[PDB]
Amino acid sequence: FYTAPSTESKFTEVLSKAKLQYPTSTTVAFADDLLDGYAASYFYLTSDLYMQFQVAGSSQRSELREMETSGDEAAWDCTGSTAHVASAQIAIPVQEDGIEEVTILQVHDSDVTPVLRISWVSSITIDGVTSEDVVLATIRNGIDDSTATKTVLQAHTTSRTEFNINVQNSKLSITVDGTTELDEADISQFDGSTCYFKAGAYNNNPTDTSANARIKMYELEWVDHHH
Ligand SMILES: O=C(O)[C@H]1O[C@@H](O[C@H]2[C@H](O)[C@H](O)[C@H](O[C@H]3[C@H](O)[C@H](O)[C@H](O)O[C@@H]3C(=O)O)O[C@@H]2C(=O)O)[C@@H](O)[C@@H](O)[C@@H]1O
Ligand SMILES: O=C(O)C1=C[C@H](O)[C@H](O)[C@H](O[C@H]2[C@H](O)[C@H](O)[C@H](O[C@H]3[C@H](O)[C@H](O)[C@H](O)O[C@@H]3C(=O)O)O[C@@H]2C(=O)O)O1
Repeated sequence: FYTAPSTESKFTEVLSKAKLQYPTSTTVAFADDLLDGYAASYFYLTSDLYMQFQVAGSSQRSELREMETSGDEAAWDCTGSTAHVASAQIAIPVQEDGIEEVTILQVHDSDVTPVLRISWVSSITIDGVTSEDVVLATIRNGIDDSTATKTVLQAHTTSRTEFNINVQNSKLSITVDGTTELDEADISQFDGSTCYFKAGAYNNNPTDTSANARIKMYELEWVDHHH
């Protein structure tokens, strides 16, 4: 009894350029499946026209993974000189009790390293300073370095919020509601890697594994200009 996001043509672009993974990295719907009305409890269109992702469990996800219009998986040079852009209007609801971090957008390499995660967090301590109920950027310092550089981007609100990621020329910038909150962070540690965008709900370190993380996107688009 779920309405498909494909019924809203504002999503045709991203669904044409995506595959849906749930609840692990396994694909449940490729782009043609998504365009042909795919819908489930973890991926459906709400009555006010958001594409809503929901998932329970530690490190479980309901997430779109960037594809090319041609059908190829996106695998763009992470530090290449063309603009690689993702843009989303995201409403982050107040999360269920026991949900402690939800990653909503990513840049991920073609192996096992997330270049960037943008996540909501209940509480985070960065260089000894604790922030509550914030949206964060986490950039991994290297493929062989588990540490990351973390930057608070926004106090959490339930209101629809525009997030833009621009990855270009070995730098990465994030704007939030039009304001630059991470300005040309260096991601040269990903030279020689290939990359792709992800978007949805990726549930990190919950303290209640039955609770659902839930994220809604009113608009979502992404572009990889091949050079
Ligand atoms: O506040 C810190 O910077 C904190 O980060 C700790 O390492 C983190 C790392 O920064 C990052 O958040 C990582 O995120 C995971 C993700 O949660 C998921 O589980 C998957 O593994 O991909 C991501 C990844 O591998 O980058 O999780 C790390 C963690 O320990 O939870 C430490 O560096 C710590 O010293 C520091 O205080
Ligand atoms: O999403 C993350 O940030 C995350 C952090 C962990 O450290 C891992 O890096 C994990 O990476 C995922 C990644 O998100 C993709 O889902 C990826 O999917 C590929 C898998 O090979 C699948 O088997 C599929 O066949 O192709 C997928 C693809 O490239 O699109 O899998 C990794 C992973 O699970 O290690 O998540």
